[PDB]
Amino acid sequence: ESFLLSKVSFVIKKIRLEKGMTQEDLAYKSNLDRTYISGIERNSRNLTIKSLELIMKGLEVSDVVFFEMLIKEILKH
Amino acid sequence: ESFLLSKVSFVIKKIRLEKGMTQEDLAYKSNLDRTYISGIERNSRNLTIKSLELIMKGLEVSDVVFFEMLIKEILK
Amino acid sequence: ESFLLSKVSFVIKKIRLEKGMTQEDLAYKSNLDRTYISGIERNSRNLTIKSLELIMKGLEVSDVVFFEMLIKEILKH
Amino acid sequence: ESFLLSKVSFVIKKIRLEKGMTQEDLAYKSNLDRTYISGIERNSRNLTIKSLELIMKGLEVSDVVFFEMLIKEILK
DNA sequence: ATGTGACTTATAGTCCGTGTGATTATAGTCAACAT
DNA sequence: ATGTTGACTATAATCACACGGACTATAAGTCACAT
Ligand SMILES: [Mg+2]
Ligand SMILES: [Mg+2]
Repeated sequence: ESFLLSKVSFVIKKIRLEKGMTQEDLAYKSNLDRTYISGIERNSRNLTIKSLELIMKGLEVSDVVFFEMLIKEILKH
Repeated sequence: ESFLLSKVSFVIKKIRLEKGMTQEDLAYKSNLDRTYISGIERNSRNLTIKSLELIMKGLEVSDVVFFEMLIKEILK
Repeated sequence: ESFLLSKVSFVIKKIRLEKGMTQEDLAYKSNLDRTYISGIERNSRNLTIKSLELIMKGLEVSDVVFFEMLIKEILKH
Repeated sequence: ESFLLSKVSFVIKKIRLEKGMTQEDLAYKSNLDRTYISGIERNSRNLTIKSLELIMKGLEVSDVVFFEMLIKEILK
């Protein structure tokens, strides 16, 4: 569907595994539904900047380093 | 409101201006509503990635250039 | 399958709803997985007395009270 | 160990005796292993409901009578 | 008769994830009138 | 030109649940040898 979305959803998962988190921890720490974290990674889903922020806080990661990894993923072949 | 959401909006407005675009024209170029655009720039909207993407295409700016800028703006 | 199991299964759910609990709450307080609580109610799984005991403690109900409702459900038409 | 588990077992042993059965015979009647039964009666086993059901069949006691008894036993 | 121990094998119970209908909050989109 | 106020309607986001596969702990079932 959307170019950027699958990149965002890819990076959320990448970080989540890097930090040895599971989906449902992240769902807690991000103060969003269990199934939403799944749905974001699983398919992609069209999240909101506010929701993205919540997830970033949950990944225990800064806006900045998130976007830095976002850029790197976009740039790949 | 949100810090990120504010910086996003600021960035959208910044790029629109360094390109000498009007809102009217930013909305024409991305096929969204001008009041919608207005709203974002006065930070009254919490856009989705999809919408953000349409706005980048309307600004004629790559995702990467946008985020490069968004990062810099984020750091005061 | 087993006669007693689906009865035990039924009564666990009945109580759980009577107390306005959700599976999530229950598996919570029973310190079992929410998958297992679902599994039990769903497909009448074959639990252990120890696990049943945990569920009773989770339902905030006593041995006695449970077995009294168990007897009732068995007796029904 | 568990409180319930001990009284299940106690009950199983109680009924086997009130009937005049040996373990050997409770095992035969319920098509289970004798050491299996001995284990339960010394309370070294944590039955599943299914197993309990087989032991009730062997004792020839309905679920209801078993639980009526277990309750009474439970209340000291 | 019953009670051990110790040793496989079935399965109970765990852990992480997928996929889904139904409801609620809210973004997406477009009016009217402002300046 | 841009701002703001309501609106309607799509959909983001929530909530309670089912379902699967893979792995770990342990109950199920059977030996040998006590007594
Ligand atoms: Mg719009
Ligand atoms: Mg056995």
